[PDB]
Amino acid sequence: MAGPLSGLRVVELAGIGPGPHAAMILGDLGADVVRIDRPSSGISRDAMLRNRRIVTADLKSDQGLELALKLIAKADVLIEGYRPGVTERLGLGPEECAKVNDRLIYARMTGWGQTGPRSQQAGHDINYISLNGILHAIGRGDERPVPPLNLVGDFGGGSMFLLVGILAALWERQSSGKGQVVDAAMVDGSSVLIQMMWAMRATGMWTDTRGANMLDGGAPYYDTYECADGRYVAVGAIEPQFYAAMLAGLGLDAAELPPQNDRARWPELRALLTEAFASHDRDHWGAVFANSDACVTPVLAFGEVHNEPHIIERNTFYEANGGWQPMPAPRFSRTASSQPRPPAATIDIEAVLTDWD
Amino acid sequence: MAGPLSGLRVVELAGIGPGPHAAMILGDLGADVVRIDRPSSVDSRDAMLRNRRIVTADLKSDQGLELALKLIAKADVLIEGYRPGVTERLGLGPEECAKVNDRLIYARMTGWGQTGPRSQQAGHDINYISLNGILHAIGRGDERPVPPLNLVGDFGGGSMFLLVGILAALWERQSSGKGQVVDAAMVDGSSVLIQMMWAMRATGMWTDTRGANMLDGGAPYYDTYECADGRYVAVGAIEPQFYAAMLAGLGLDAAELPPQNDRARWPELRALLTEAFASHDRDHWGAVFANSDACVTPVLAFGEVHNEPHIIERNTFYEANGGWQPMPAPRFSRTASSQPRPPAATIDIEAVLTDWD
Ligand SMILES: CCCCCCCCCC(=O)SCCNC(=O)CCNC(=O)[C@H](O)C(C)(C)COP(=O)(O)OP(=O)(O)OC[C@H]1O[C@@H](n2cnc3c(N)ncnc32)[C@H](O)[C@@H]1OP(=O)(O)O
Ligand SMILES: CCCCCCCCCC(=O)SCCNC(=O)CCNC(=O)[C@H](O)C(C)(C)COP(=O)(O)OP(=O)(O)OC[C@H]1O[C@@H](n2cnc3c(N)ncnc32)[C@H](O)[C@@H]1OP(=O)(O)O
Repeated sequence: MAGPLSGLRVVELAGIGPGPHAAMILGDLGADVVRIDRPSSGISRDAMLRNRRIVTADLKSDQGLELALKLIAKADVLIEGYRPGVTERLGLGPEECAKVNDRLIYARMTGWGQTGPRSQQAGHDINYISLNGILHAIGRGDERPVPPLNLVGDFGGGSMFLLVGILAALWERQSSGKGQVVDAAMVDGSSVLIQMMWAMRATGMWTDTRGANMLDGGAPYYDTYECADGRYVAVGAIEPQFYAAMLAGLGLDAAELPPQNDRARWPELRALLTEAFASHDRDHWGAVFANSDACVTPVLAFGEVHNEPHIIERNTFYEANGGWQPMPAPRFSRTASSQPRPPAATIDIEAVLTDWD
Repeated sequence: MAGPLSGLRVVELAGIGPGPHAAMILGDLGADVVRIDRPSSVDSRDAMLRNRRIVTADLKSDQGLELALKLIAKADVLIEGYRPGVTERLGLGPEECAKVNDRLIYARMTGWGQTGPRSQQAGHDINYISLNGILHAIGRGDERPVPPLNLVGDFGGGSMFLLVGILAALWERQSSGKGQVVDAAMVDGSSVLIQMMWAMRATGMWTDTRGANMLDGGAPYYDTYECADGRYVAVGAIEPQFYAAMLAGLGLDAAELPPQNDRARWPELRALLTEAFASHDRDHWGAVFANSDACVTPVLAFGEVHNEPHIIERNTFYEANGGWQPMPAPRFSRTASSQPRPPAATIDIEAVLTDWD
């Protein structure tokens, strides 16, 4: 198994959203990932289950439980993404696991956390980010907030903090001999993910008004613009020098414009930039600003990404199954990840135990 | 120093965006983090620079270069986020560091990658997520894409993958006795962050049309709703049992609505939910649905977060310098993080070498 995490052993209790994602990235980086699902559920067609061995096991039977504790005893990391109390009642809780393996990294992935008034409340991404200020800050000012898919609570503020916790605990274990419990709550991870805004708010550089900020779409130089063909470019020319280069490429004389950061005149600046970008198509601007520091890029739909030179040449994607999927990230000079293995048809939990003795 | 990364030594070549966020988190979890800025910037209110020692050094000079190469010699990790070729030309490239410390994790944080046609273009978050299909997918169907702040490219798809690569490489160094180069590019990280959508596209369960999918605001049961007071709730009632609980709380009989997943009749369903949510204020809905699985939560503004019971009790935030800031994530049972230390005055680079033996 290729990658920096070769020989890491991971048991994943099947859930949804962050847990599977974290487990995927471990697999991607060459960890040995065994996913316990329930027998009620051919080859699974969710490519988020790549780089896994899938076993079934009724964890409510005494046999399925025992079989599971046998895996966990042979493993470095356990991931679970159920409401609190769930693993405990299965007899798979942190304390039961410590009995069969005091070295285990016990990784708990929730939205709301392990305790507290909301800890038994069902939820999805959109809910975890509603409570901590994040969702309110996203979208245009004249409109209701828009969910940034499930990228911020589940993955960015969720799976990724679970991973940072699993791997920091493994480092700590190198010196202590011992495992421990990682409590990764989406409401917490996503708040750290957005620490920059909390910092900026303290220094009066961010307001709670939606659509009135440097990075939320309010700044005319950090937003998308519609082009003559109805497609879009993104402009991100925060630095004055990059901003100047953008104006020149648009054909606009800086002298006739309001200042870049005179916020009172932003509506006026935006009207001028809107008219300029609308006068040619997306691909024209892509060509004009190639090799430039103007921070102007075409906004590609998923279906066009495979045709973009910079994407093709770094192999950010590989072809699979129905189509393209992202190659592992990040990349390693010496112990390079390899292409993911497709979702690996159900194997028998005994076989795995033989393999791991 | 409290936390799982106690004893980890980190050298950070001062930059912007992901690199400082990654460095912040390492420090958050107990790492000993030393930040080399240029003296050209000598004065900090940026609470992203918490858990840090700051030092000055003209790396263009001979003395600067040598003092930096000494710190790097005595450290586990180097973080840099300059364009490719910068550290090489400065004499702090991977090869030069390898000659003074072959245990070093050499962590390279860019947007576009170390090579390829865009590898030298300036950019920010909005640029990196524009090329890989992400930005096009965010926002309402009848409007241009809206940036999800800088959450998806800088942090979730940037710093967080940097952290995972650093920590994965540290694990690997337990076997090999050798460091390596981590190449974290925001266009790759963010692509893995959205792997779900790439999977779902392959199986026909996600389209390239903005605002017409399950998780982008197109589903009436996964979206925000405006209330009587002009504030908002979030609805995330994906599973039919949670949807049913929401309907009951709204006072709508299932028998009068279209089916939850009859997409052709989503216009009607949205109209019905819209009218219902509009009939009371946010805080009313917050009360009705506390302790429910209805997946309905108030959309709070930053400024209101500190009064939410569940946030207070879990101490998701701490006070510092006229404003709240997030506590470290995730959480650790045995080697818990401590409250971050604020930015300090600059320290002498000699005194750091002295302290580090
Ligand atoms: C691909 C297209 C589909 C769309 C994807 C969905 C959207 C993306 C996800 C997000 O946006 S994050 C959303 C999920 N939130 C979390 O994961 C936070 C923590 N988890 C939860 O809050 C709950 O797991 C959740 C609300 C998601 C679902 O609640 P359930 O009540 O279905 O499950 P719960 O976690 O409470 O318990 C699972 C049950 O399965 C049982 N179980 C688990 N594995 C088993 C096994 N192998 N055999 C037998 N039983 C098993 C477990 O024993 C337990 O039984 P109990 O009835 O005794 O409590
Ligand atoms: C701080 C204000 C508020 C923050 C708002 C912005 C936050 C949002 C951030 C985002 O959305 S991600 C944006 C950043 N993108 C990246 O970080 C990807 C990789 N970095 C880059 O693409 C470039 O660094 C960047 C476009 C951000 C800036 O380009 P520059 O052309 O200013 O720097 P470049 O990387 O080429 O080189 C850095 C320079 O500093 C010099 N340098 C650095 N540390 C030095 C030192 N200590 N002493 C002397 N010289 C030093 C280095 O020599 C070199 O100068 P020279 O070309 O003149 O040699």
